[PDB]
Amino acid sequence: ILGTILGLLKGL
Repeated sequence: ILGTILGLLKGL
């Protein structure tokens, strides 16, 4: 989860 919500933010 911590790499997920953050990785869907740094991948926009």
